Amino acid sequence: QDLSDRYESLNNLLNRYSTLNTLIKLSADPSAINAVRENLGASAKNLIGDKANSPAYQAVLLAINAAVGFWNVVGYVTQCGGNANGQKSISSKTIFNNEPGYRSTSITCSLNGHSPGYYGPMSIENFKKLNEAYQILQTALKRGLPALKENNGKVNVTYTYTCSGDGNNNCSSQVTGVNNQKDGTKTKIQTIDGKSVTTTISSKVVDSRADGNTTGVSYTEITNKLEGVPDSAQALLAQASTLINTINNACPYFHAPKFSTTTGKICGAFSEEISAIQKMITDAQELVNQTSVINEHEQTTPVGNNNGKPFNPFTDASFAQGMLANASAQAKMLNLAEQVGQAINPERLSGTFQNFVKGFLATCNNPSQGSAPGTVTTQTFASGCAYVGQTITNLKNSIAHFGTQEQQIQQAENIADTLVNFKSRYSELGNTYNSITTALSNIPNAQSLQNAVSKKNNPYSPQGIDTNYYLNQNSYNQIQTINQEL
Repeated sequence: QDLSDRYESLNNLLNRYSTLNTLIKLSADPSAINAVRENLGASAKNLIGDKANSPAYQAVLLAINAAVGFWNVVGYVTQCGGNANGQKSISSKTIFNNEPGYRSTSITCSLNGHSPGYYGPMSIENFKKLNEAYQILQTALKRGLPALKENNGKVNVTYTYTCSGDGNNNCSSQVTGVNNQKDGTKTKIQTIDGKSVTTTISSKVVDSRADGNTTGVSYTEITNKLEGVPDSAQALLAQASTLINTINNACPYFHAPKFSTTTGKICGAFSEEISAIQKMITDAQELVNQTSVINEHEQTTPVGNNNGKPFNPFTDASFAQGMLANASAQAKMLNLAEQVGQAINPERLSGTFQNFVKGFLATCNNPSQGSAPGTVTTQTFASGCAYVGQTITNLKNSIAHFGTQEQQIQQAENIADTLVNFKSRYSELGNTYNSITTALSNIPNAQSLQNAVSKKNNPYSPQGIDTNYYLNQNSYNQIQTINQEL
């Protein structure tokens, strides 16, 4: 029906006009602009300062927890071994402590006679990288991640591994840097995400014939102590990225609710899962990058002239570019947070990926009130043990409860946009008036509805707003009825 598409289009334009009219009025009133600025500063505080209630916080935590939890699921089946520099070995057993091994709190790398590499055992050089990122993330998680505003917190992280078997060179002087492998230390300054961290490495050899040594073989124990490791969102996301990308780059052989595939290469059988976790990390990294835009454009100073001069939007609005940047960056943090959520939420997935997330990644086999984050037990293997299911919930609920601020963010965006482009938006209001005036002349027997909009010149405006635009409410209500009837 022609006449019905007419009335619909007219109703929609009248609504548009009315909203644009209001936006122009708001943008010329410092008391309204100040209330919206105050709201914008308070939402920024919430996003960057809060934890439980911040979708930004929840999204970062979720990206990190997914990467740790992915390793706790698949680590026990992933093959590793060999000697230094990625060389095959004859009899090298290298054990990494506080790792989610098969019925163990260590992972044993003991694949002899095959060269490490793609579709083979992970090299010890790569396992070391993976294990250091893992231990940093688990220590940080156990203690609790700080609010996004707190970018200078520090944590100390200690871990140990052992080497046994004839010819194992993975704990030798040359590899570790100690003066003496039997009883030795080395301290250095290590760079972690651009920060200087003090690293202490210690080496000792435990003889098969030493007291308390119930293994009956002799072995080297390496301890690594990192002091002052950054625990910012940015830094922890970089560790998560190293964890996942090391797994992907090494693409190791594995052999094993059950997995869809029980032998293969990790980057093949778990490619869908890796894909999601890389995207989650990357979106969280971009979310955290918005923080500096928000922090650069503070909303604390009231606007308008403080001496007597009426506010002129054409000339008194140089704050608006900062306000638009702030509001847009908050909008973007919200959108990205939701994208991190949607990548992993089992409600949105199907097939083997849904099963991987519900039956493995989002559960914890640890005995209990649940175990604390960052805990590795002899049962961890095959389950995420990283609060993944609860963090998915907490991210959903923080986004739904951020609706108040989400509206305030949009209001600030619209108003700062209008200010930045005031001449052009004021001109669009007039062009929307012209389009309406045209549509009204092309509806039949509508002689009485021609007043639906009107305007008046005001050459005296102290604000340069020389045309006042009006909506006749009776004509509008009549038009709204006709349109409902079709």
